[PDB]
Amino acid sequence: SGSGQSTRYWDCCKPSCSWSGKAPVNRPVLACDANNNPLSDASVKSGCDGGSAYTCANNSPWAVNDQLSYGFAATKLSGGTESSWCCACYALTFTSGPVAGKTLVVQSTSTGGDLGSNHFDINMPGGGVGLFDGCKRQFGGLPGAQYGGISSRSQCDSFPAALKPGCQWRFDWFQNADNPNFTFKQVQCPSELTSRTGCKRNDDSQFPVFTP
Repeated sequence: SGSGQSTRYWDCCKPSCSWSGKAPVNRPVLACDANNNPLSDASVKSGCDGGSAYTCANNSPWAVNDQLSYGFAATKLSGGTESSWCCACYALTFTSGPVAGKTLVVQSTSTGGDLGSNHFDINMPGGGVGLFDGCKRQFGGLPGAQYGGISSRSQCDSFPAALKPGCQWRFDWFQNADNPNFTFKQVQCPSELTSRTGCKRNDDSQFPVFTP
């Protein structure tokens, strides 16, 4: 459905698609308590608003081969609304930086800030908390700059264990790419992603199957 710019983030906040009535889905994205246990109760208040609900650690990216990874993102799309992108999946093909040519299929779990025509803020632990430091409340905070997060792969060594794979993915398969550009198209969600969030759009079948 177009081209866009990526950034990186992990702020630990309850994802905005974890709330009820936001999109036509079977159920909202599962958030987690501070100890990474899934919350079936979608009314729990976000740890970024004085509450106790956080992003589940399984909202992390991973590689299945040197060409293809799966992950999650906050999206802000031209012509769209939360009701059209929450729990939708998109295949991104990177067009710049060291990852140019690689493919990342993400599910949207949240609404991102406006940046360019179709911003994808890609989840990766240690990518930066930005404006809301929920990770401070969840477990005392993550190292790293407010925007961009950590700068060395060793800094992943002190993360909560469940956050270390996604932290290291950023330096391994993602090659520490700094805000690469991409083209993207909406696709049916691989079960790899909807099994983690539990959230599947009623219109999922309206879009093409992803072929690796």
